[PDB]
Amino acid sequence: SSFSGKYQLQSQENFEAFMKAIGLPEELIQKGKDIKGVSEIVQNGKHFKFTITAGSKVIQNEFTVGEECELETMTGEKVKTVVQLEGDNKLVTTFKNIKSVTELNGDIITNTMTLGDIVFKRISKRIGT
Ligand SMILES: CCCCCCCCCCCCCCCC(=O)O
Ligand SMILES: CCCCCCCCCCCCCCCC(=O)O
Repeated sequence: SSFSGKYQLQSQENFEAFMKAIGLPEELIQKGKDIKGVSEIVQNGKHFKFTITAGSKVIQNEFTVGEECELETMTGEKVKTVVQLEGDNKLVTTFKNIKSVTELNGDIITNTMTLGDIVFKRISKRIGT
């Protein structure tokens, strides 16, 4: 249950450039750019459930570490891939050429998505339970 909990985005780098690159409609870009979104994670051993909420836009996902999963991405595209643990605090995966590192240190979750030379970084803090 190491990863479990509720977090809000504090700050992000390269939101707009990244979203344009992956094909997010310009409308949801302009609205979603200042939203401090909420991610809820439930871990049970290798099995994870996670929800990303950005006012009205709810994305529900699930994966088991080491197994095939189908991840619903920000556009609505679902891609088959695998999520692995790196070290004690990292969830690592690749989907549609985007490299994704999810790093937890105490109460701060750091997510970095890299597509070619574009690095999309989000910092989020724990907000209760
Ligand atoms: C009212 C609709 C909400 C606005 C549109 C949502 C646009 C996306 C906002 C950023 C969400 C974060 C996506 C990356 C999070 C992650 O997968 O780690
Ligand atoms: C947008 C496509 C899904 C992103 C791939 C993430 C899969 C493993 C990580 C699960 C927990 C995500 C927590 C990140 C915190 C945040 O929202 O910034």
